[PDB]
Amino acid sequence: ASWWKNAVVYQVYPKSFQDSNGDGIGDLQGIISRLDYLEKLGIDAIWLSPVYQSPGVDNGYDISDYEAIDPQYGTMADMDELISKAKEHHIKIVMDLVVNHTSDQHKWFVEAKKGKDNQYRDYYIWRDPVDEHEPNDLKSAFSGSAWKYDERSGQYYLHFFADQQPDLNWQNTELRQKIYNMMNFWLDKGIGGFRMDVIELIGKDPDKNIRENGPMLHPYLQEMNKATFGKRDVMTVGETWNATPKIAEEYSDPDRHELSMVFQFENQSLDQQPGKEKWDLKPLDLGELKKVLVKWQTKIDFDHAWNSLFWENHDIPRVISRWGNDQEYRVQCAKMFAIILHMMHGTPYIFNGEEIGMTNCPVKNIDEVEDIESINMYNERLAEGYDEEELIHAINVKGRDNARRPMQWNDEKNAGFSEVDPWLSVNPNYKDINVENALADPNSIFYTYQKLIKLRHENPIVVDGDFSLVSNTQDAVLAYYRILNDKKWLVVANLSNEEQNFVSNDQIETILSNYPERNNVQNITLKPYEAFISKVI
Ligand SMILES: [Ca+2]
Repeated sequence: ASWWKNAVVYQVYPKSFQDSNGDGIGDLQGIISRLDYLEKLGIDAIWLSPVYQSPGVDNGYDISDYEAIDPQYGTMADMDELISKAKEHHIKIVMDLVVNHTSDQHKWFVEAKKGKDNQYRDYYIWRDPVDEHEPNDLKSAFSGSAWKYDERSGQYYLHFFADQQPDLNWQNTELRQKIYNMMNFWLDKGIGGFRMDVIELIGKDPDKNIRENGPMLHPYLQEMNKATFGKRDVMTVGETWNATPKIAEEYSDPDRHELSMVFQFENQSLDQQPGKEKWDLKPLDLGELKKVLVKWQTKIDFDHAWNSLFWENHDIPRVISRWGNDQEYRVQCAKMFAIILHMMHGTPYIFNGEEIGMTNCPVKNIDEVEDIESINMYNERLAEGYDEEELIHAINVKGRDNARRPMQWNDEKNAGFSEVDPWLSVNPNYKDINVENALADPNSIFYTYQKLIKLRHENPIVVDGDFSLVSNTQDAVLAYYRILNDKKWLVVANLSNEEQNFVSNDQIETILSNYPERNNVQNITLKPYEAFISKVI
């Protein structure tokens, strides 16, 4: 069985993980210095967000050199040492592959910008104006048009992200091969695989207003697989915001020779108004969350596909703050989310700080925000006459900076992340929420995660068991079996902050709970966020 089926992946956001040299920015030696901790937790691979040379307009996802380490993280020697040291701790390094677009400071674009007959011109996507305006109405994810005018040539170039992230032309065969060759450079270094940034965009065909899920998407990924990682025994996970369960199978079916799995984001729109943006808020309906969770467990054919499982990453807020309670039920709520996900079918991903229940970090004004996405939304909506208080509130609920606050190691200055002012200020709640405190408390969120990881590593039912929904529970209660041959485990979870009834004729032996353990479930009242795992007898 391929190693990643059994694995738990941990995402490190490098700028915010551990400063080791006093500039307020997390770095590679800092990550190296925390490998003992990650081994204690028991994770098998680190997904490392981008550490390549980058002007930082999108905090590293605007890459100016794919094969150089940005000096704010250290050197290639530091990258090699992390790979080697991590391996000694039984941890593989999964690099973030960002090949839909480059920095506008990438040599290819510096060249292409020179003019229509530059050899690199066709590495990007250039179009004449139409009727003295943009070629079409495609929008950037950071507000405004996806088309940026270039004065010297009189053409627009495409960018689905920042102006400074010009989109690469995947129809260009010379460029595809250079990308493959670059991927092989990294693969040859002994990395455990790639997390593939917005990889669903590479079939884009803007002339036909095609963005995600374009015709050439899967043909390109099959070509890519053959040319690069196809025989390598690495994990590839595509970031696919617009994947359905069927599309996820197309990406992950081993007989299609594409990727290992994909990140799907179906649940993200559950708390926004239909037909609008994530900034247009609406309360989450727990029943809808339940349905989405269940859909991805039951409608994926695991004989011909795989599945990733996550709550958090560098682009989305902390799950306990967003959809749960991060105040007096913080510990129970965090444990509930961990339990219900890690007993699901698929490979789990833990975002740095999730394992201690790090929360959102609210701001009072825009000068406390750094992320281009939030700032650009704020400025456009302010100009359009939206209520400024509600804009701040929208950032507090959906802003990506909530995910990017410095990792909280202890109760020292800046939570032990740095001895100087961090690039982005530490969440004031670090005094009570930090790794040192969590390790000292056996009832902490950290030991729940550690235990869930151990259970997965040591029990095939967690890895390969079928998922079967317990029928006819309340909308706010998610309960399900994992079933492997004659063995059957029951997971019962209250998704809500209020008491819920649960009824079952199963006889059980409890394995793990976030409340005192029960010895039956005949007719019970679940406490807020109460969640537990039981062997069914
Ligand atoms: Ca540093």
